[PDB]
Amino acid sequence: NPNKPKRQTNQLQYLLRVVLKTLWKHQFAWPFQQPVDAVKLNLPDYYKIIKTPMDMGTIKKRLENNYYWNAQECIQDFNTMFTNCYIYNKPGDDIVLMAEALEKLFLQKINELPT
Amino acid sequence: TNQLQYLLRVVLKTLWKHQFAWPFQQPVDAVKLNLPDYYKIIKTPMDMGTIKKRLENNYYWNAQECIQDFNTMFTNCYIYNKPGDDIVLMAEALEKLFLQKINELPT
Amino acid sequence: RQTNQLQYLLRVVLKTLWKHQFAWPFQQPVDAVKLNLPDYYKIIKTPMDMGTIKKRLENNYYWNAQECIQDFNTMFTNCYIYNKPGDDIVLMAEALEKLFLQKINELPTE
Ligand SMILES: Cc1cc(F)cc(C)c1Oc1ccc(C(C)(C)O)cc1-c1cn(C)c(=O)cc1NCC(=O)NC1CC1
Ligand SMILES: Cc1cc(F)cc(C)c1Oc1ccc(C(C)(C)O)cc1-c1cn(C)c(=O)cc1NCC(=O)NC1CC1
Ligand SMILES: Cc1cc(F)cc(C)c1Oc1ccc(C(C)(C)O)cc1-c1cn(C)c(=O)cc1NCC(=O)NC1CC1
Repeated sequence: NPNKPKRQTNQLQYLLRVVLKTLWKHQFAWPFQQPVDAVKLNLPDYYKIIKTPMDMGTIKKRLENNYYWNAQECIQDFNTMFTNCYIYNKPGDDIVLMAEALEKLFLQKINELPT
Repeated sequence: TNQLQYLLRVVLKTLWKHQFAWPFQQPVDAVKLNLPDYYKIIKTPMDMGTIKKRLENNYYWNAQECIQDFNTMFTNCYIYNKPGDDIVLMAEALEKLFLQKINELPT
Repeated sequence: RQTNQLQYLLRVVLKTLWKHQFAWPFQQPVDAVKLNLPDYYKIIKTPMDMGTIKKRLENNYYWNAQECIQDFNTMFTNCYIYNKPGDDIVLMAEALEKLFLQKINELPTE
């Protein structure tokens, strides 16, 4: 059989080196690279309305510091980042269209994930 | 479950969160605490801050190397301090818990 | 993800080279602002140092051990590209590279 097996690439590595690295470069990334700072924008309600916060900053730390059990867990944190943003903001805001753009892209990049 | 993941996410998270963790979350600062002989007596100092950093930054060859570091932390404390001491009773509690958690180590 | 090979590069190879007398110029980027080298970041299109390599091993950057080896090579060749041969600094890299090549020969498989 001259057909050799398709290359075995790790999923979480791909998440760091490919998925995250793409989202991070993108022009709309900056509001998601650190946590939402609810002091410095006047919003003392943020932390009551958002159960469990999330950002690419934290996802990056986690990929770099052996946090994630499996690639499923890392994806959860991405979804949670977006869904946090859609809840706490009023649809058709600017933050929401930026998040919708990063999500469209996210789902492209996830679809080409290895196995 | 890779054993080193279990040590980071379960063993250390449990211990780090405990009442008595704080004296163990960073190196014993012999200068601040004004203990000149500490580094002479304790040849291999150790603490949860350093073990955490090691788990996060791929230092350990395997789980047993990481378990020895926890044991070093506890015994270092039993060597340097006198029994009965507050610091010792705390380390004793953490050891008890550390051992319960190590009994559910996957293989 | 972290193969026993990458483990060897962190614990044995990098640790050995970091401790050597000649390491210090390769422990962080060449600060070309400080040294008044405007041509450096123009002649060296892919800078490397052991600082960056240490970071990358600690933070699961590498696809595999061989990508890390590539970084070490680039570090040494960057040095040989920018600097006149015979300079103090080149002889230092050569010393470290000789030592690298020794340690890399005992690299385990899988
Ligand atoms: C406030 C704001 C004005 C803009 F023009 C564009 C953005 C993205 C804005 O949102 C942020 C700007 C800065 C920051 C910092 C860097 C401080 O964390 C965060 C946000 C912001 C980010 N995320 C993820 C959100 O879900 C919501 C955010 N702010 C919404 C906000 O404060 N809205 C107030 C007008 C009502
Ligand atoms: C000094 C002390 C007084 C107390 F009332 C309780 C504790 C735990 C104490 O121990 C420590 C307090 C702070 C620190 C800091 C955080 C600065 O590194 C360390 C210790 C301490 C911790 N561990 C693990 C030790 O083995 C020994 C420590 N020092 C005890 C000490 O100085 N003992 C001599 C004064 C008798
Ligand atoms: C300039 C110099 C003089 C010496 F006596 C020894 C060394 C290693 C020297 O090189 C460096 C000294 C410091 C630094 C710092 C730490 C600031 O980034 C870098 C270098 C240096 C390092 N590496 C890896 C190089 O390839 C080249 C470096 N300097 C080249 C240099 O500045 N040459 C000047 C004559 C042009």
